[PDB]
Amino acid sequence: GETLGEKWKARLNQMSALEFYSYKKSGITEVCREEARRALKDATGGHAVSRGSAKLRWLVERGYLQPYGKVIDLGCGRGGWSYYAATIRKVQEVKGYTKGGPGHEEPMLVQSYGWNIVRLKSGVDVFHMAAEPCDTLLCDIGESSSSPEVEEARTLRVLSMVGDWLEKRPGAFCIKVLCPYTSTMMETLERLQRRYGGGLVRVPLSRNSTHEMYWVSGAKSNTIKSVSTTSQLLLGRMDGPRRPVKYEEDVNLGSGTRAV
Ligand SMILES: C[n+]1cn([C@@H]2O[C@H](COP(=O)(O)OP(=O)(O)O)[C@@H](O)[C@H]2O)c2nc(N)[nH]c(=O)c21
Ligand SMILES: C[S@@+](CC[C@H](N)C(=O)[O-])C[C@H]1O[C@@H](n2cnc3c(N)ncnc32)[C@H](O)[C@@H]1O
Repeated sequence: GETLGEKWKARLNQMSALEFYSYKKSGITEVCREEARRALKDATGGHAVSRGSAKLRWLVERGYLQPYGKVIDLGCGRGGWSYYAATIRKVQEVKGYTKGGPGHEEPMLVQSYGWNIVRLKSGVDVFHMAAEPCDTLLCDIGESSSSPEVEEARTLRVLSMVGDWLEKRPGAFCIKVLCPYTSTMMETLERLQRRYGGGLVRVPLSRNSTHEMYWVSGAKSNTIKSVSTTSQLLLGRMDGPRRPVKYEEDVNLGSGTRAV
């Protein structure tokens, strides 16, 4: 039968443009980015290069993963996850890879704390990269589509690639799951959790217009329960008034080099 997430996606696509604009941020958590954006336009100051640092911070501060050692960041974009990881005491090296080029984000070079242990490489298609051993595996790849089947096909592609890296047995991981809400995806995620561990978490900084969840090494949740709970939350926010955004301070990543 049709899943709750599938019902959500269909209703999402039916919304008027004005309905959608309000729904997408209704009741979500958001970091204030005005200060960081203006500074990145005008390398110090501790500003995060994207709102991605705050998403990974949310997971790390709650114990959903504990980065350490050599960190590989697949789909690093501007570098928000890589620069956040470099501030963590147990992390020793961060290697980010991203496609870049026209139409896509290129790595930004900033001097937040630990910048000297970060290497971001653009021009790389991770689907044509040989997997390498690492201690912490991060991946934030998954482009939204109005078609749930396209989201499924894209997520299956990401997860097939990520499995090659997980075979090296990193002790910590955080993998974006763009589409967790179809029957095929739930079965796939259950099998992956049985093989590699971890569990799925919804980060409240995600907009209501995406069903993305993060498969993280420090969770133990049931696939069906965690996905359905997220679908119910997203469906419930489609009814009634616009709920206020919960704003928090953006992450300050400090400055300076690290001794290694
Ligand atoms: C611009 N837009 C996007 N969506 C839906 O919202 C999903 C995500 O839309 P997005 O958040 O604008 O893209 P992003 O995740 O890359 O930032 C899309 O795949 C569509 O299903 C939209 N849905 C409605 N009803 N109206 C819109 O204008 C609209
Ligand atoms: C959602 S962004 C991640 C944001 C990042 N975590 C941050 O905090 O700034 C994902 C990035 O993955 C990149 N990407 C998508 N497919 C890729 C591929 N096949 N190889 C390398 N990078 C890819 C995209 O270009 C995009 O910049």
